Amino acid sequence: QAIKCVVVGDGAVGKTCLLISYTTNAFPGEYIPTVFDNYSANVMPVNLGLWDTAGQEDYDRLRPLSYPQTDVFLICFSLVSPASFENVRAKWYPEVRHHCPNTPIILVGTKLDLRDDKDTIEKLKEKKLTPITYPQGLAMAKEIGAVKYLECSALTQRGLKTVFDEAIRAVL
Ligand SMILES: Nc1nc2c(ncn2[C@@H]2O[C@H](COP(=O)(O)OP(=O)(O)O)[C@@H](O)[C@H]2O)c(=O)[nH]1
Ligand SMILES: [Mg+2]
Repeated sequence: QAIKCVVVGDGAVGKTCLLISYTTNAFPGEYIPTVFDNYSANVMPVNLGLWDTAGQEDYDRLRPLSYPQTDVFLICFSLVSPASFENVRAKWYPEVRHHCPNTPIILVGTKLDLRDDKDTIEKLKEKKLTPITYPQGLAMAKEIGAVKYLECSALTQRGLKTVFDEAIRAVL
């Protein structure tokens, strides 16, 4: 069987690194491929088709062309970017539900390894911000009726497997 999963969220939340680290078992490091592509993993036996998107505003009109026949969406935000997190409810949930009113959503917080990073915490403090905590993410997930809320690091592959196992379980 074949499942189509689309991954959405602001530019730089780690969407492409999440897909390559998951399917490669390696953080692409300093050269992240720039061609927006679709990837695939066979897991048990299911084929998970993983569609990357261009999350920048410039692509607002073209991006939804990859949405038809999506089985499940990953809405990604960076745990160390409250602006990407606010955009879950400002932008991504309304956009996904406008085109796909009944497709299940999974809310994914990314870059978990930076949550307890001194240098990241300090830079956010000077804008009077703090990383998104687990209770905050879970609250957002039930606000938007996400079937599940998960946190992961593409860099350390902590939590990464569960994201896509849960994506498959939202289908089937
Ligand atoms: N520290 C850390 N950085 C990450 C992680 N995932 C992605 N990044 C970085 O965040 C930036 C954008 O990642 P990318 O996957 O291109 O984001 P996209 O625009 O959402 O596809 C790059 O500088 C990556 O090195 C992570 O789990 N931890
Ligand atoms: Mg990308």
